[PDB]
Amino acid sequence: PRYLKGWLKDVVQLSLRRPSFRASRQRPIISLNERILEFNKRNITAIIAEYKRKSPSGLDVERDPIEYSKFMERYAVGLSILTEEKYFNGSYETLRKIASSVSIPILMKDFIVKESQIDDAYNLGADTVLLIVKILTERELESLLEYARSYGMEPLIEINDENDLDIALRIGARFIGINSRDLETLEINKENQRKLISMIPSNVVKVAESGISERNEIEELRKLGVNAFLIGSSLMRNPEKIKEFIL
Repeated sequence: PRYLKGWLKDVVQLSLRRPSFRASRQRPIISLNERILEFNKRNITAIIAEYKRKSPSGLDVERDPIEYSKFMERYAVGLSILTEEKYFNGSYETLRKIASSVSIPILMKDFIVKESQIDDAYNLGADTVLLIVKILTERELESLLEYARSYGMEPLIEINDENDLDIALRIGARFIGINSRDLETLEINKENQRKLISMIPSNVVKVAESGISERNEIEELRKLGVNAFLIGSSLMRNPEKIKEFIL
């Protein structure tokens, strides 16, 4: 990885020592980005529901994974499951169980720094994976992307600034997530996010991440060309809220 400070440095060390998951994939790869594109064509708001009982920017919310999943399977274009243990209280089992209960695409949200973590996602049932530009080097980012593509997955490559955007385009990314929240400081900056969104070529599928609480934010981001929206916190407290962003 790159040189990191604070929690990002710690979570990365945990991830390097994260034990591999040994079992075989049951389900098929259900492409998330392609499903986002089809929803776009059918003019259905594409929302990615995130399941996380804990995070650095929030209070803990206990909720049953399977129930959340089965309910979202009716509304969301896909699911984003946190599997990072320490700061997000996620686990592999929770993903394994959910992947078996639903048939919509699943994104494994974790701090992927080695290839075995992509093997895990594959074996656990995830259809795709999140790659974070700021913790990885250009070389690493390129290999992991290629390694995920060999599995038939198109990773969601998360950016946060122009530096990140440059690299993302350079390594040939086609599925990018613009995070409004700076992972390091946990600060949200929507102006910077709208700036980046307009610098991304029309052909790449754009997912807006973080800071969405109202349906009109979605409509505005949408006129800017954003394809999908990843919403977590608000949905964990009141799942039903999805019916409101979705109309």
